[PDB]
Amino acid sequence: TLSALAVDLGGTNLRVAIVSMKGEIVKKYTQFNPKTYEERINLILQMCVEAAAEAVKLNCRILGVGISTDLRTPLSDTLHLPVWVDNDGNCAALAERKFGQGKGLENFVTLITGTGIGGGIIHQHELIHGSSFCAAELGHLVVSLDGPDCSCGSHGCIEAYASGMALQREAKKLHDEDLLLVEGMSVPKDEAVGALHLIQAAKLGNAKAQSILRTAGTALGLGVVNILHTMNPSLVILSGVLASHYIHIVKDVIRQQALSSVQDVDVVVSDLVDPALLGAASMVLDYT
Amino acid sequence: TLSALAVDLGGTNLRVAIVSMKGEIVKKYTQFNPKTYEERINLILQMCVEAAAEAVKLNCRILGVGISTDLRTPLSDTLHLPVWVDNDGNCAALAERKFGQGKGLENFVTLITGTGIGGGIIHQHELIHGSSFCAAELGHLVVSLDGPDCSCGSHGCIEAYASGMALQREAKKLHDEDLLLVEGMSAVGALHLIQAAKLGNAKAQSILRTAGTALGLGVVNILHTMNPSLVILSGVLASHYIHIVKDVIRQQALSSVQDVDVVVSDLVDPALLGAASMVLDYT
Ligand SMILES: [Zn+2]
Ligand SMILES: [Zn+2]
Repeated sequence: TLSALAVDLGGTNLRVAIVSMKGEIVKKYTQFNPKTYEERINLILQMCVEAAAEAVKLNCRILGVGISTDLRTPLSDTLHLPVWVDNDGNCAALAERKFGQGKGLENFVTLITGTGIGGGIIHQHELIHGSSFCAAELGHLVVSLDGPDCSCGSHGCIEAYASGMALQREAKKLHDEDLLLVEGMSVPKDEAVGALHLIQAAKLGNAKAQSILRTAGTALGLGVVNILHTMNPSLVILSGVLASHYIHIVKDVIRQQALSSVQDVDVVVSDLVDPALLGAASMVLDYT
Repeated sequence: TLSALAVDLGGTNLRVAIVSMKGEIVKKYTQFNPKTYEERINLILQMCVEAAAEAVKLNCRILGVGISTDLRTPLSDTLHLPVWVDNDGNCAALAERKFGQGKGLENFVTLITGTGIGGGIIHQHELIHGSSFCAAELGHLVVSLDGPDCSCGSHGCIEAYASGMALQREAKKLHDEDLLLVEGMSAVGALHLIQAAKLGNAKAQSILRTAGTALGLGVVNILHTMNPSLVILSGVLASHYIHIVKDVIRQQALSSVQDVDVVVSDLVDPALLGAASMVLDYT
Protein backbone atom coordinates (compact mmCIF):
# COMPACT_ATOMS: atom_id res chain seq x y z
CA THR A 1 0.00 0.00 0.00
CA LEU A 2 1.80 3.08 -1.34
CA SER A 3 2.11 5.72 1.38
CA ALA A 4 4.28 8.37 3.10
CA LEU A 5 5.07 9.58 6.63
CA ALA A 6 3.68 13.01 7.50
CA VAL A 7 5.09 15.13 10.31
CA ASP A 8 3.27 18.07 11.86
CA LEU A 9 5.39 20.37 14.05
CA GLY A 10 2.49 22.51 15.25
CA GLY A 11 0.93 23.88 18.39
CA THR A 12 1.96 22.18 21.67
CA ASN A 13 2.02 18.73 20.05
CA LEU A 14 4.09 16.91 17.51
CA ARG A 15 2.22 14.52 15.31
CA VAL A 16 3.49 11.88 12.93
CA ALA A 17 1.19 9.72 10.79
CA ILE A 18 1.22 6.98 8.16
CA VAL A 19 -0.90 8.35 5.29
CA SER A 20 -2.13 6.31 2.34
CA MET A 21 -2.05 7.45 -1.26
CA LYS A 22 -5.87 7.81 -1.16
CA GLY A 23 -5.59 10.13 1.88
CA GLU A 24 -6.41 7.65 4.64
CA ILE A 25 -4.56 8.38 7.90
CA VAL A 26 -3.65 4.77 8.72
CA LYS A 27 -1.96 5.28 12.14
CA LYS A 28 -1.35 8.56 13.99
CA TYR A 29 1.07 9.33 16.86
CA THR A 30 0.89 12.57 18.87
CA GLN A 31 3.47 13.72 21.46
CA PHE A 32 4.85 16.74 23.26
CA ASN A 33 6.63 19.13 20.88
CA PRO A 34 9.98 20.04 22.41
CA LYS A 35 10.61 23.78 22.38
CA THR A 36 14.36 23.40 21.79
CA TYR A 37 15.38 22.22 18.24
CA GLU A 38 18.23 19.79 19.08
CA GLU A 39 15.60 17.79 21.00
CA ARG A 40 12.77 18.33 18.54
CA ILE A 41 14.82 16.64 15.82
CA ASN A 42 15.61 13.70 18.06
CA LEU A 43 11.95 13.09 18.88
CA ILE A 44 10.99 13.28 15.17
CA LEU A 45 13.60 10.65 14.28
CA GLN A 46 12.35 8.29 16.95
CA MET A 47 8.66 8.74 16.11
CA CYS A 48 9.48 8.27 12.43
CA VAL A 49 11.64 5.19 12.94
CA GLU A 50 8.75 3.68 14.97
CA ALA A 51 6.12 4.76 12.43
CA ALA A 52 8.33 3.47 9.60
CA ALA A 53 8.98 0.14 11.35
CA GLU A 54 5.20 -0.16 11.90
CA ALA A 55 4.47 0.58 8.22
CA VAL A 56 6.63 -2.46 7.40
CA LYS A 57 4.40 -4.42 9.79
CA LEU A 58 1.14 -2.85 8.51
CA ASN A 59 1.71 -3.73 4.81
CA CYS A 60 2.60 -0.18 3.66
CA ARG A 61 5.24 0.85 1.11
CA ILE A 62 6.40 4.23 2.45
CA LEU A 63 7.70 6.49 -0.31
CA GLY A 64 9.10 9.28 1.85
CA VAL A 65 8.64 11.88 4.58
CA GLY A 66 6.77 15.19 4.49
CA ILE A 67 6.99 17.86 7.16
CA SER A 68 4.65 20.74 7.98
CA THR A 69 6.04 23.45 10.28
CA ASP A 70 18.42 21.24 8.75
CA LEU A 71 15.62 18.61 9.06
CA ARG A 72 16.32 16.97 5.71
CA THR A 73 19.93 15.85 6.34
CA PRO A 74 19.46 13.66 9.47
CA LEU A 75 16.09 12.06 8.50
CA SER A 76 17.08 11.11 4.94
CA ASP A 77 20.36 9.71 6.25
CA THR A 78 18.72 7.55 8.97
CA LEU A 79 15.41 6.55 7.38
CA HIS A 80 16.84 6.17 3.84
CA LEU A 81 13.98 8.24 2.53
CA PRO A 82 13.53 11.56 0.77
CA VAL A 83 12.31 14.43 2.95
CA TRP A 84 10.11 17.37 1.94
CA VAL A 85 9.45 20.42 4.09
CA ASP A 86 7.07 23.38 3.85
CA ASN A 87 5.12 25.53 6.27
CA ASP A 88 1.72 24.83 7.73
CA GLY A 89 -0.08 27.42 5.61
CA ASN A 90 1.31 25.91 2.42
CA CYS A 91 0.56 22.39 3.61
CA ALA A 92 -3.05 23.41 4.27
CA ALA A 93 -3.24 24.58 0.63
CA LEU A 94 -1.65 21.33 -0.57
CA ALA A 95 -4.05 19.24 1.48
CA GLU A 96 -6.96 20.93 -0.35
CA ARG A 97 -5.27 20.71 -3.74
CA LYS A 98 -4.75 16.97 -3.47
CA PHE A 99 -7.50 15.63 -1.21
CA GLY A 100 -9.80 18.63 -0.61
CA GLN A 101 -11.94 21.17 -2.45
CA GLY A 102 -8.86 22.41 -4.32
CA LYS A 103 -8.67 19.31 -6.55
CA GLY A 104 -8.38 20.46 -10.13
CA LEU A 105 -8.31 24.21 -9.45
CA GLU A 106 -5.69 26.33 -11.18
CA ASN A 107 -5.78 29.37 -8.91
CA PHE A 108 -7.14 29.27 -5.32
CA VAL A 109 -6.44 30.37 -1.75
CA THR A 110 -6.60 28.54 1.57
CA LEU A 111 -7.00 30.77 4.60
CA ILE A 112 -6.47 29.10 7.97
CA THR A 113 -8.89 30.46 10.56
CA GLY A 114 -8.03 29.19 14.09
CA THR A 115 -5.65 30.05 17.01
CA GLY A 116 -3.79 32.08 14.45
CA ILE A 117 -4.42 33.05 10.85
CA GLY A 118 -2.32 32.00 7.90
CA GLY A 119 -2.75 30.46 4.48
CA GLY A 120 -1.46 29.20 1.16
CA ILE A 121 -1.75 30.39 -2.42
CA ILE A 122 -2.05 28.01 -5.36
CA HIS A 123 -1.53 29.62 -8.71
CA GLN A 124 -0.97 27.82 -12.06
CA HIS A 125 -1.53 24.61 -9.94
CA GLU A 126 1.50 25.42 -7.75
CA LEU A 127 2.33 27.10 -4.45
CA ILE A 128 3.58 30.62 -4.48
CA HIS A 129 6.68 30.39 -2.24
CA GLY A 130 8.09 33.93 -2.64
CA SER A 131 11.53 35.42 -3.17
CA SER A 132 12.34 35.22 0.57
CA PHE A 133 10.29 31.92 0.90
CA CYS A 134 7.81 33.75 3.09
CA ALA A 135 4.92 34.30 0.61
CA ALA A 136 1.27 34.01 1.67
CA GLU A 137 1.73 35.52 5.21
CA LEU A 138 -1.99 36.05 5.24
CA GLY A 139 -2.31 36.69 9.00
CA HIS A 140 -0.52 40.03 8.64
CA LEU A 141 -2.55 41.61 5.91
CA VAL A 142 -3.16 45.11 7.31
CA VAL A 143 -6.75 46.42 7.05
CA SER A 144 -6.34 49.40 9.42
CA LEU A 145 -4.13 52.47 9.82
CA ASP A 146 -4.38 52.13 13.64
CA GLY A 147 -5.56 48.69 14.62
CA PRO A 148 -5.12 46.32 17.56
CA ASP A 149 -1.57 45.23 18.30
CA CYS A 150 -0.33 42.10 16.63
CA SER A 151 2.16 39.45 17.83
CA CYS A 152 4.27 40.18 14.74
CA GLY A 153 4.96 43.60 16.35
CA SER A 154 2.78 45.70 14.02
CA HIS A 155 -0.90 46.67 14.35
CA GLY A 156 -4.00 46.36 12.16
CA CYS A 157 -3.16 42.81 11.04
CA ILE A 158 -6.13 40.62 10.37
CA GLU A 159 -4.54 38.14 12.86
CA ALA A 160 -4.71 40.91 15.51
CA TYR A 161 -8.50 41.08 14.89
CA ALA A 162 -9.88 37.67 14.00
CA SER A 163 -7.54 34.98 15.37
CA GLY A 164 -8.60 32.58 18.12
CA MET A 165 -6.02 34.25 20.34
CA ALA A 166 -7.33 37.69 19.37
CA LEU A 167 -10.90 36.71 20.37
CA GLN A 168 -9.70 35.10 23.59
CA ARG A 169 -8.02 38.41 24.54
CA GLU A 170 -11.41 40.11 23.97
CA ALA A 171 -13.26 37.32 25.80
CA LYS A 172 -10.99 37.73 28.84
CA LYS A 173 -11.27 41.55 28.82
CA LEU A 174 -15.06 41.35 29.04
CA HIS A 175 -15.07 38.54 31.65
CA ASP A 176 -12.64 40.63 33.77
CA GLU A 177 -15.14 43.50 33.62
CA ASP A 178 -18.13 41.16 34.10
CA LEU A 179 -19.45 42.01 30.64
CA LEU A 180 -19.12 38.61 28.88
CA LEU A 181 -21.44 36.08 30.52
CA VAL A 182 -25.17 36.65 30.04
CA GLU A 183 -28.62 35.03 30.46
CA GLY A 184 -27.19 32.05 32.46
CA MET A 185 -23.68 31.30 31.09
CA SER A 186 -21.25 29.57 33.53
CA VAL A 187 -17.51 28.92 33.05
CA PRO A 188 -15.76 26.00 34.82
CA LYS A 189 -13.07 26.62 37.48
CA ASP A 190 -10.45 24.86 35.32
CA GLU A 191 -11.57 26.11 31.87
CA ALA A 192 -11.01 29.75 30.82
CA VAL A 193 -13.07 31.90 28.39
CA GLY A 194 -12.30 31.78 24.65
CA ALA A 195 -13.85 32.40 21.25
CA LEU A 196 -16.73 29.93 21.72
CA HIS A 197 -17.72 31.82 24.86
CA LEU A 198 -17.61 35.14 23.00
CA ILE A 199 -19.78 33.59 20.22
CA GLN A 200 -22.17 31.95 22.70
CA ALA A 201 -22.59 35.28 24.51
CA ALA A 202 -23.31 36.98 21.21
CA LYS A 203 -25.74 34.18 20.19
CA LEU A 204 -27.39 34.52 23.68
CA GLY A 205 -27.84 38.32 23.25
CA ASN A 206 -24.52 39.99 24.25
CA ALA A 207 -24.39 43.29 22.33
CA LYS A 208 -20.78 43.99 23.35
CA ALA A 209 -19.86 40.46 22.17
CA GLN A 210 -21.75 40.84 18.91
CA SER A 211 -19.96 44.14 18.19
CA ILE A 212 -16.50 42.64 18.84
CA LEU A 213 -17.27 39.67 16.56
CA ARG A 214 -18.68 41.99 13.87
CA THR A 215 -15.36 43.84 13.68
CA ALA A 216 -13.30 40.65 13.72
CA GLY A 217 -15.30 39.22 10.77
CA THR A 218 -15.21 42.52 8.88
CA ALA A 219 -11.41 42.80 9.30
CA LEU A 220 -10.93 39.19 8.14
CA GLY A 221 -13.40 39.84 5.31
CA LEU A 222 -11.39 42.86 4.17
CA GLY A 223 -8.37 40.61 4.46
CA VAL A 224 -9.99 38.19 1.99
CA VAL A 225 -11.08 41.09 -0.23
CA ASN A 226 -7.41 42.19 -0.37
CA ILE A 227 -6.54 38.67 -1.58
CA LEU A 228 -9.29 38.76 -4.23
CA HIS A 229 -8.05 42.10 -5.58
CA THR A 230 -4.47 40.81 -5.62
CA MET A 231 -4.86 37.18 -6.87
CA ASN A 232 -8.40 37.01 -8.28
CA PRO A 233 -8.73 33.37 -7.21
CA SER A 234 -11.64 31.21 -8.25
CA LEU A 235 -12.11 29.75 -4.74
CA VAL A 236 -11.33 30.64 -1.14
CA ILE A 237 -11.23 27.77 1.37
CA LEU A 238 -11.62 28.85 4.98
CA SER A 239 -10.10 26.15 7.17
CA GLY A 240 -9.83 25.55 10.94
CA VAL A 241 -11.97 25.76 14.09
CA LEU A 242 -13.22 29.30 13.27
CA ALA A 243 -13.95 28.73 9.54
CA SER A 244 -17.58 27.67 10.21
CA HIS A 245 -18.11 30.87 12.25
CA TYR A 246 -16.53 33.37 9.84
CA ILE A 247 -17.88 32.16 6.46
CA HIS A 248 -21.19 34.07 6.51
CA ILE A 249 -19.68 37.52 7.27
CA VAL A 250 -16.73 37.05 4.94
CA LYS A 251 -19.16 36.49 2.06
CA ASP A 252 -21.09 39.59 3.17
CA VAL A 253 -17.91 41.65 3.24
CA ILE A 254 -17.18 40.25 -0.26
CA ARG A 255 -20.70 41.15 -1.53
CA GLN A 256 -20.49 44.53 0.21
CA GLN A 257 -17.00 45.80 -0.67
CA ALA A 258 -15.25 43.60 -3.29
CA LEU A 259 -15.18 44.64 -6.97
CA SER A 260 -17.93 43.36 -9.28
CA SER A 261 -15.07 41.92 -11.35
CA VAL A 262 -14.30 39.29 -8.65
CA GLN A 263 -17.74 38.38 -7.11
CA ASP A 264 -17.91 35.03 -8.99
CA VAL A 265 -15.35 33.74 -6.46
CA ASP A 266 -16.75 31.03 -4.18
CA VAL A 267 -15.95 30.85 -0.48
CA VAL A 268 -16.17 27.49 1.26
CA VAL A 269 -15.32 25.84 4.56
CA SER A 270 -12.81 22.95 4.46
CA ASP A 271 -13.99 19.34 5.00
CA LEU A 272 -10.51 18.04 5.67
CA VAL A 273 -9.50 16.51 9.00
CA ASP A 274 -5.78 16.80 9.90
CA PRO A 275 -4.90 18.97 6.81
CA ALA A 276 -1.33 19.60 8.05
CA LEU A 277 -0.59 15.89 8.01
CA LEU A 278 -2.45 15.38 4.69
CA GLY A 279 -0.50 18.34 3.21
CA ALA A 280 2.85 17.08 4.51
CA ALA A 281 1.91 13.68 3.05
CA SER A 282 0.85 15.22 -0.26
CA MET A 283 4.43 16.44 -1.01
CA VAL A 284 5.85 12.93 -0.83
CA LEU A 285 2.83 11.37 -2.58
CA ASP A 286 2.95 13.91 -5.42
CA TYR A 287 6.70 13.81 -6.23
CA THR A 288 7.07 9.98 -5.96
CA THR B 1 14.70 47.35 -37.72
CA LEU B 2 12.69 44.48 -36.18
CA SER B 3 9.91 46.51 -34.42
CA ALA B 4 6.25 46.57 -33.18
CA LEU B 5 3.17 48.89 -33.26
CA ALA B 6 2.34 50.05 -29.71
CA VAL B 7 -1.09 51.60 -28.99
CA ASP B 8 -2.26 53.38 -25.81
CA LEU B 9 -5.83 54.09 -24.63
CA GLY B 10 -5.94 56.42 -21.60
CA GLY B 11 -7.44 59.64 -20.15
CA THR B 12 -7.62 62.54 -22.58
CA ASN B 13 -5.34 62.01 -25.66
CA LEU B 14 -4.90 58.72 -27.63
CA ARG B 15 -1.31 57.56 -28.44
CA VAL B 16 0.31 55.24 -31.11
CA ALA B 17 4.03 54.42 -31.72
CA ILE B 18 6.65 52.39 -33.57
CA VAL B 19 8.95 50.67 -30.99
CA SER B 20 12.25 48.85 -31.76
CA MET B 21 13.04 45.38 -30.36
CA LYS B 22 15.73 47.37 -28.49
CA GLY B 23 12.92 49.51 -26.93
CA GLU B 24 13.44 52.76 -28.86
CA ILE B 25 10.22 54.74 -29.51
CA VAL B 26 10.79 55.57 -33.22
CA LYS B 27 7.76 57.81 -33.95
CA LYS B 28 4.89 58.82 -31.64
CA TYR B 29 1.42 59.94 -32.79
CA THR B 30 -0.91 61.68 -30.30
CA GLN B 31 -4.51 62.77 -30.89
CA PHE B 32 -7.98 63.35 -29.46
CA ASN B 33 -9.77 60.60 -27.53
CA PRO B 34 -13.36 60.73 -29.00
CA LYS B 35 -16.66 60.58 -27.09
CA THR B 36 -17.80 57.36 -28.85
CA TYR B 37 -16.08 54.03 -29.67
CA GLU B 38 -17.36 54.36 -33.25
CA GLU B 39 -15.37 57.60 -33.42
CA ARG B 40 -12.51 56.09 -31.40
CA ILE B 41 -12.20 52.86 -33.46
CA ASN B 42 -12.14 54.86 -36.72
CA LEU B 43 -9.15 56.93 -35.55
CA ILE B 44 -7.00 53.96 -34.41
CA LEU B 45 -6.95 52.02 -37.70
CA GLN B 46 -6.15 55.35 -39.44
CA MET B 47 -3.31 56.11 -37.03
CA CYS B 48 -2.06 52.51 -37.55
CA VAL B 49 -1.99 52.43 -41.33
CA GLU B 50 -0.45 55.93 -41.01
CA ALA B 51 2.22 54.54 -38.68
CA ALA B 52 2.48 51.16 -40.47
CA ALA B 53 3.04 53.22 -43.65
CA GLU B 54 5.92 55.14 -42.06
CA ALA B 55 7.60 52.08 -40.45
CA VAL B 56 8.54 50.66 -43.88
CA LYS B 57 9.91 54.08 -44.97
CA LEU B 58 12.22 53.99 -41.91
CA ASN B 59 13.20 50.35 -42.77
CA CYS B 60 11.24 48.72 -39.87
CA ARG B 61 9.55 45.31 -39.89
CA ILE B 62 6.44 45.62 -37.73
CA LEU B 63 5.92 42.18 -36.23
CA GLY B 64 2.41 43.09 -35.01
CA VAL B 65 0.36 45.38 -32.76
CA GLY B 66 -0.02 45.78 -28.97
CA ILE B 67 -2.74 47.67 -27.07
CA SER B 68 -2.98 49.07 -23.52
CA THR B 69 -6.39 49.86 -21.95
CA ASP B 70 -13.11 42.56 -30.56
CA LEU B 71 -10.57 45.15 -31.80
CA ARG B 72 -8.27 42.40 -33.11
CA THR B 73 -11.11 41.64 -35.60
CA PRO B 74 -10.95 44.99 -37.51
CA LEU B 75 -7.17 45.58 -37.14
CA SER B 76 -5.82 42.07 -37.79
CA ASP B 77 -8.10 41.98 -40.85
CA THR B 78 -7.06 45.49 -42.04
CA LEU B 79 -3.34 45.62 -41.11
CA HIS B 80 -2.77 41.87 -41.70
CA LEU B 81 -1.10 41.59 -38.27
CA PRO B 82 -1.30 39.82 -34.94
CA VAL B 83 -2.83 42.13 -32.32
CA TRP B 84 -2.33 41.72 -28.58
CA VAL B 85 -4.38 43.46 -25.83
CA ASP B 86 -3.94 43.91 -22.10
CA ASN B 87 -4.64 46.56 -19.48
CA ASP B 88 -2.54 49.54 -18.44
CA GLY B 89 -1.41 47.97 -15.13
CA ASN B 90 -0.13 44.80 -16.75
CA CYS B 91 1.54 46.81 -19.53
CA ALA B 92 3.26 48.90 -16.85
CA ALA B 93 4.68 45.63 -15.49
CA LEU B 94 5.58 44.14 -18.90
CA ALA B 95 7.41 47.37 -19.71
CA GLU B 96 9.57 47.02 -16.58
CA ARG B 97 10.16 43.33 -17.32
CA LYS B 98 11.35 43.68 -20.91
CA PHE B 99 12.87 47.21 -20.68
CA GLY B 100 12.83 48.44 -17.06
CA GLN B 101 14.11 47.39 -13.66
CA GLY B 102 12.30 44.02 -13.72
CA LYS B 103 14.75 42.61 -16.30
CA GLY B 104 15.38 39.00 -15.33
CA LEU B 105 13.34 39.09 -12.10
CA GLU B 106 11.09 36.08 -11.43
CA ASN B 107 8.84 37.79 -8.83
CA PHE B 108 8.24 41.57 -8.79
CA VAL B 109 5.33 44.07 -8.65
CA THR B 110 4.78 47.32 -10.56
CA LEU B 111 2.44 49.76 -8.78
CA ILE B 112 1.21 52.73 -10.77
CA THR B 113 1.07 55.82 -8.55
CA GLY B 114 -0.43 58.70 -10.55
CA THR B 115 -3.95 60.04 -11.23
CA GLY B 116 -5.03 56.56 -10.22
CA ILE B 117 -3.42 53.60 -8.51
CA GLY B 118 -3.13 50.23 -10.14
CA GLY B 119 -0.54 47.76 -11.28
CA GLY B 120 0.72 44.36 -12.32
CA ILE B 121 2.18 41.32 -10.63
CA ILE B 122 4.92 39.27 -12.33
CA HIS B 123 5.42 35.84 -10.80
CA GLN B 124 7.71 33.34 -12.43
CA HIS B 125 8.55 35.92 -15.12
CA GLU B 126 4.83 36.04 -16.09
CA LEU B 127 1.71 38.10 -15.54
CA ILE B 128 -0.93 37.02 -13.12
CA HIS B 129 -4.25 37.53 -14.93
CA GLY B 130 -6.46 35.60 -12.48
CA SER B 131 -9.63 33.47 -12.40
CA SER B 132 -11.95 36.07 -14.08
CA PHE B 133 -9.02 38.14 -15.49
CA CYS B 134 -9.08 40.78 -12.66
CA ALA B 135 -5.81 40.02 -10.89
CA ALA B 136 -3.63 42.87 -9.65
CA GLU B 137 -6.53 45.35 -9.01
CA LEU B 138 -4.00 46.95 -6.71
CA GLY B 139 -5.68 50.34 -6.36
CA HIS B 140 -8.51 48.64 -4.49
CA LEU B 141 -6.51 47.11 -1.71
CA VAL B 142 -8.36 48.10 1.52
CA VAL B 143 -6.42 49.52 4.50
CA SER B 144 -9.34 50.68 6.63
CA LEU B 145 -12.64 49.40 7.97
CA ASP B 146 -14.06 52.93 7.48
CA GLY B 147 -12.00 54.91 5.04
CA PRO B 148 -12.64 57.49 2.29
CA ASP B 149 -15.23 56.60 -0.34
CA CYS B 150 -13.83 55.14 -3.54
CA SER B 151 -14.85 55.26 -7.25
CA CYS B 152 -15.59 51.51 -7.08
CA GLY B 153 -18.35 52.20 -4.49
CA SER B 154 -16.46 50.78 -1.51
CA HIS B 155 -14.25 52.67 0.99
CA GLY B 156 -10.73 52.48 2.43
CA CYS B 157 -9.11 51.83 -0.96
CA ILE B 158 -5.55 52.88 -1.32
CA GLU B 159 -6.74 54.67 -4.51
CA ALA B 160 -9.32 56.45 -2.34
CA TYR B 161 -6.37 57.78 -0.25
CA ALA B 162 -3.27 58.21 -2.40
CA SER B 163 -4.50 58.67 -5.98
CA GLY B 164 -3.86 61.98 -7.74
CA MET B 165 -7.64 62.43 -7.79
CA ALA B 166 -7.80 61.61 -4.10
CA LEU B 167 -5.12 64.23 -3.45
CA GLN B 168 -6.81 66.70 -5.87
CA ARG B 169 -10.13 66.33 -4.02
CA GLU B 170 -8.22 67.22 -0.80
CA ALA B 171 -6.56 70.13 -2.62
CA LYS B 172 -9.97 71.63 -3.56
CA LYS B 173 -11.29 71.11 0.01
CA LEU B 174 -8.48 73.11 1.71
CA HIS B 175 -8.53 75.78 -1.02
CA ASP B 176 -12.32 76.20 -0.67
CA GLU B 177 -11.76 77.05 3.02
CA ASP B 178 -8.78 79.24 1.86
CA LEU B 179 -6.44 77.18 4.08
CA LEU B 180 -4.30 75.56 1.30
CA LEU B 181 -2.31 78.54 -0.07
CA VAL B 182 0.77 79.44 2.05
CA GLU B 183 3.61 81.98 1.81
CA GLY B 184 5.29 81.16 -1.51
CA MET B 185 2.70 80.38 -4.27
CA SER B 186 -0.23 81.56 -6.48
CA ALA B 187 -6.86 74.62 -11.17
CA VAL B 188 -5.88 73.25 -7.72
CA GLY B 189 -4.22 69.82 -7.56
CA ALA B 190 -1.89 67.25 -6.00
CA LEU B 191 1.35 69.04 -7.01
CA HIS B 192 0.21 72.19 -5.17
CA LEU B 193 -0.69 70.23 -2.01
CA ILE B 194 2.93 68.94 -2.10
CA GLN B 195 4.41 72.44 -2.49
CA ALA B 196 2.15 73.81 0.28
CA ALA B 197 3.44 70.89 2.37
CA LYS B 198 7.07 71.50 1.29
CA LEU B 199 6.65 75.26 1.86
CA GLY B 200 5.24 74.85 5.44
CA ASN B 201 1.53 73.83 5.53
CA ALA B 202 0.64 71.44 8.41
CA LYS B 203 -2.84 70.36 7.14
CA ALA B 204 -1.28 69.57 3.74
CA GLN B 205 1.48 67.56 5.41
CA SER B 206 -1.12 65.82 7.61
CA ILE B 207 -3.24 64.82 4.58
CA LEU B 208 -0.07 63.52 2.86
CA ARG B 209 1.25 61.51 5.84
CA THR B 210 -2.07 59.60 5.81
CA ALA B 211 -2.05 59.18 2.03
CA GLY B 212 1.52 57.83 1.97
CA THR B 213 0.77 55.57 4.94
CA ALA B 214 -2.40 54.13 3.34
CA LEU B 215 -0.32 53.41 0.20
CA GLY B 216 2.58 51.86 2.16
CA LEU B 217 0.07 49.67 3.98
CA GLY B 218 -1.18 48.60 0.55
CA VAL B 219 2.39 47.79 -0.44
CA VAL B 220 2.76 45.87 2.83
CA ASN B 221 -0.36 43.87 1.93
CA ILE B 222 1.29 43.03 -1.38
CA LEU B 223 4.54 41.99 0.32
CA HIS B 224 2.63 39.65 2.66
CA THR B 225 0.72 38.09 -0.22
CA MET B 226 3.40 37.76 -2.95
CA ASN B 227 6.79 38.28 -1.22
CA PRO B 228 8.22 40.05 -4.34
CA SER B 229 11.95 40.77 -4.68
CA LEU B 230 11.25 44.29 -5.97
CA VAL B 231 8.47 46.86 -6.00
CA ILE B 232 8.49 49.45 -8.76
CA LEU B 233 6.54 52.63 -8.17
CA SER B 234 5.56 54.21 -11.45
CA GLY B 235 3.86 57.52 -12.28
CA VAL B 236 3.69 61.26 -11.64
CA LEU B 237 3.46 60.62 -7.86
CA ALA B 238 6.08 57.84 -7.53
CA SER B 239 9.02 60.23 -6.84
CA HIS B 240 6.88 61.66 -4.10
CA TYR B 241 5.62 58.50 -2.32
CA ILE B 242 8.75 56.39 -2.32
CA HIS B 243 10.22 57.66 0.98
CA ILE B 244 7.09 57.11 3.08
CA VAL B 245 6.38 53.76 1.39
CA LYS B 246 9.90 52.66 2.36
CA ASP B 247 9.14 53.80 5.94
CA VAL B 248 5.75 52.03 6.39
CA ILE B 249 7.47 48.83 5.22
CA ARG B 250 10.44 49.50 7.54
CA GLN B 251 8.04 50.22 10.41
CA GLN B 252 5.36 47.48 9.74
CA ALA B 253 6.24 44.71 7.25
CA LEU B 254 7.52 41.41 8.64
CA SER B 255 11.26 40.96 9.12
CA SER B 256 10.95 38.17 6.49
CA VAL B 257 9.99 40.60 3.69
CA GLN B 258 12.28 43.58 4.63
CA ASP B 259 14.83 42.50 1.95
CA VAL B 260 12.41 43.83 -0.65
CA ASP B 261 13.73 46.71 -2.73
CA VAL B 262 11.43 49.58 -3.54
CA VAL B 263 12.34 51.73 -6.53
CA VAL B 264 10.91 54.42 -8.77
CA SER B 265 10.51 53.68 -12.52
CA ASP B 266 12.93 54.96 -15.23
CA LEU B 267 10.74 54.32 -18.25
CA VAL B 268 9.11 57.02 -20.39
CA ASP B 269 5.76 56.03 -22.00
CA PRO B 270 5.78 52.67 -20.19
CA ALA B 271 2.21 52.11 -21.44
CA LEU B 272 3.43 52.08 -25.01
CA LEU B 273 6.60 50.14 -24.16
CA GLY B 274 4.59 47.44 -22.40
CA ALA B 275 2.15 47.15 -25.32
CA ALA B 276 4.96 46.84 -27.84
CA SER B 277 6.60 44.26 -25.58
CA MET B 278 3.71 41.83 -26.14
CA VAL B 279 4.30 41.85 -29.89
CA LEU B 280 8.06 41.55 -29.35
CA ASP B 281 7.68 38.80 -26.72
CA TYR B 282 5.85 36.57 -29.24
CA THR B 283 8.31 37.61 -32.05
ZN1 LIG C 1 0.83 40.97 12.18
ZN1 LIG D 1 -11.92 51.11 -4.67
